[PDB]
Amino acid sequence: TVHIDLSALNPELVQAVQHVVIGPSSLIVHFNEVIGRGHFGCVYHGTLLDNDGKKIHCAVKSLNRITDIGEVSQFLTEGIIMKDFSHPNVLSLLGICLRSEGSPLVVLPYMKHGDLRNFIRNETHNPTVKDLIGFGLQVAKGMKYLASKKFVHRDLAARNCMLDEKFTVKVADFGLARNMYDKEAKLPVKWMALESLQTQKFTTKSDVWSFGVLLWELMTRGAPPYPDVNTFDITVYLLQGRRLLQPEYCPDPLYEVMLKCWHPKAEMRPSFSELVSRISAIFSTFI
Amino acid sequence: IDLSALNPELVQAVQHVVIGPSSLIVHFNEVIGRGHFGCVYHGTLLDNDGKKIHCAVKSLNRITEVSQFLTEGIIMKDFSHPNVLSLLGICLRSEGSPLVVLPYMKHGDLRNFIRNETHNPTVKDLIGFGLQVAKGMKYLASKKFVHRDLAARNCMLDEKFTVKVADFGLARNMEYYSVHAKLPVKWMALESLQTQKFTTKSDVWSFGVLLWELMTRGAPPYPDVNTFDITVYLLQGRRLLQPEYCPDPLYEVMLKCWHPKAEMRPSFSELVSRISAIFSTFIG
Ligand SMILES: COc1cc2nccc(Oc3c(F)cc(NC(=O)c4cnccc4OC)cc3F)c2cc1OCCO
Ligand SMILES: COc1cc2nccc(Oc3c(F)cc(NC(=O)c4cnccc4OC)cc3F)c2cc1OCCO
Repeated sequence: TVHIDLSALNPELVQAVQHVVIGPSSLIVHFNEVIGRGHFGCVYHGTLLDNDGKKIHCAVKSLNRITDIGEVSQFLTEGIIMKDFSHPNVLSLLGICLRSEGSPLVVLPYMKHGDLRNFIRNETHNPTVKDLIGFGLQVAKGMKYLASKKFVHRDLAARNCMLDEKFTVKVADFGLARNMYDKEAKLPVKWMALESLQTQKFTTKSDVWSFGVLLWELMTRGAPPYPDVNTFDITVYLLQGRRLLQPEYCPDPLYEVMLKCWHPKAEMRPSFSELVSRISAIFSTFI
Repeated sequence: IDLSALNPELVQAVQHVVIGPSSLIVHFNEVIGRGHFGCVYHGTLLDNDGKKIHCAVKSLNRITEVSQFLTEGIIMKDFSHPNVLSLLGICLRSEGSPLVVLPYMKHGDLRNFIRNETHNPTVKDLIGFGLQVAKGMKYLASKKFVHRDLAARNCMLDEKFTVKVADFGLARNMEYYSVHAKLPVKWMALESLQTQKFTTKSDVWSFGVLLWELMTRGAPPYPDVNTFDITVYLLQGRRLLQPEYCPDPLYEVMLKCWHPKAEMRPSFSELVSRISAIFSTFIG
């Protein structure tokens, strides 16, 4: 494991990071109880207790990329901004838990019904199209909040959208932004915009493109984007002006919005504020 | 790679499939298909009886995951049908990739065989080769095995000119995060092109194309249609045209396979019955 000398941090930084830190004594991880595994890593069940209060059911995950002392300080400063994020459609972290055993941990509020993609894909779950459009709105409202804070997600998808106990879609981040700037690599090319594939420039406009793909997933009940196209022919596909086709049970107004998101020029794409109003309309009209 | 790293109940349960390195000679000098079908070499499998067996060995260099591979080994090993290429065993080692071993199929793949201009099989032979595949897929279908990549290229011929349905196991590759192979889009079913979901009914669609390959002596499907515009083409209702030497009854079976509604497509048991009648109405 990675033995980090946690006493090497700047006292001023440490004192400015007191609200975001946890302290291993306050946080209980369940290494036996694995809730999921994927590209980023394993996620575990957790038990935090705030202000010597009741047990808070949370999800814990490690960041193995963080090795040296510098990479810790990097993430702590980022965590300050992440903690300040307060929105009903954004899954903000509770805090970071440093330890001398291995790499740092990040604690987030536990999400009962899990990720958005597996939810709609699940056979037992059978939500109507009314709900599927509703999920898209929450992401947009969620992304609108982040957009106002000048946040660039760089990996917006159904998989990175989580349902709580009240089936509330919250935008989650797995730190793709970090990995890119560290190692410069496996990137989500199908969710990436035409700029991102070539230039690797990421903005709100690239997230709008990614949001377009997210809407496609919802309407197809979590189908893999570009399912009749190779992963390494996506650049050519988009260069030739071909986009995703209209799903079977997808309103024309909603698909029209998807096409706006998938505009070759970046500035021509709509803002997240606009997507809230449009999808709100489509949510109301639909039977 | 450590061959006994994870759960040690597998190795006990998967004794039959696993084969010892001592009882397997790999002729690395003799290479099959001139390296067009990956790293496939000749081999000699020492049976516990005594006498040796001519086999073909392939190195699978797409593995770190390992659990999922051996799981399929149990399923593959416990297959046995005249028109299905059986898996002899997998040879694990302390170092190197896993080696899959199969019985040597003399005349190679079916696609190149019918295309081979030197060979001149009659239409009855071609319908004969098509029927064998249906009987092979009937067996696999009955044991709930979705082939996914069913095509002439994935069918093999022995010295008795017996068609065997072979699996290369590349269908388990189809990724979220990629770093800068081909999907069989022209063999894929309509719903498979939209969902990437494969069933026995999706294999029926692919089988329809396989028949079309046979009847055209291994022509390229949809030769004047783009890879990208292949889904729309099928949604428009367009299908492969009737080959020159394709009988009308056999072409109906092809169209029957390419029904947009998947449930409406015929089973492999149903297809065998149809083609048996067609095969028996030919002189030879
Ligand atoms: C059981 O359902 C699930 C419920 C879940 N509930 C809450 C959280 C989950 O996973 C996450 C996680 F552990 C970490 C992070 N964030 C980061 O790592 C991160 C890294 N760097 C910078 C900033 C970062 O964010 C602050 C995001 C997650 F969403 C869940 C996963 C589930 O499983 C999904 C698959 O089954
Ligand atoms: C000389 O003739 C030939 C004779 C041949 N005899 C036997 C096998 C051949 O090719 C195959 C091969 F090497 C590997 C596999 N199986 C797998 O890879 C696999 C991988 N993962 C999981 C499961 C898997 O299956 C169990 C299947 C094949 F059919 C032959 C090819 C020839 O040439 C073809 C061109 O003519």
